[PDB]
Amino acid sequence: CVSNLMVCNLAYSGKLEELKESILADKSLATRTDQDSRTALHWACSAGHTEIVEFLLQLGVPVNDKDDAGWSPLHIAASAGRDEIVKALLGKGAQVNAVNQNGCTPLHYAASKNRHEIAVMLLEGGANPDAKDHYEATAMHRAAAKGNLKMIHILLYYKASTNIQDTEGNTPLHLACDEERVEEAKLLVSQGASIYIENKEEKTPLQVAKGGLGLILKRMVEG
Repeated sequence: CVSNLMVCNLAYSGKLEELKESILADKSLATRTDQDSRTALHWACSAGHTEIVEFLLQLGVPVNDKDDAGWSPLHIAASAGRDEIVKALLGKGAQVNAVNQNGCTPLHYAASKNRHEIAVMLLEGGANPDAKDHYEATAMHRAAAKGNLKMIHILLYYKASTNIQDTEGNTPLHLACDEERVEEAKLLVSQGASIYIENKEEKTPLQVAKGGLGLILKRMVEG
């Protein structure tokens, strides 16, 4: 029991049949919002109930409504790893660049939770790989910091920039170097990440690097 509305609880707990009959009794239940401004669709997305989502979508429920924290059903599905729901939601016009109250797009959640298949769906459905959250950080910054190498490859394939600075002036390369993500930093540099950009403490990625990484990257770009 997660919501003050029964339809939300039914959607959450996967009870499609009891949900259909509830809606047959009162159609407005399909889009009635709970205390959190969530409807059945949000909660079906959170729990991964694919068939409930496809039922609600074929009813004609709005697909882009945000709850009281700004999360759209695409946010919830992308972040919980629901591949099939993401796909259905994209097919019904889910907005790939929607942002929540924390400033994140669904791609932000996909990048930092390593949802490779979902990341590709969002990117081929037109997500801006360079969208920035409230700290001017991109999906690449998140992938870089956590050492998510495959995700970096995906973002680069879809032409994500490597040199965008966050509010502290860090690029994804500073973040890789600081967090000791050696192979990610080598990859970034191989695909054009600048070793020259200074952050707000006036340090380049090389001055952030621990160990011997700084020298290895310097040789990669020049000699």
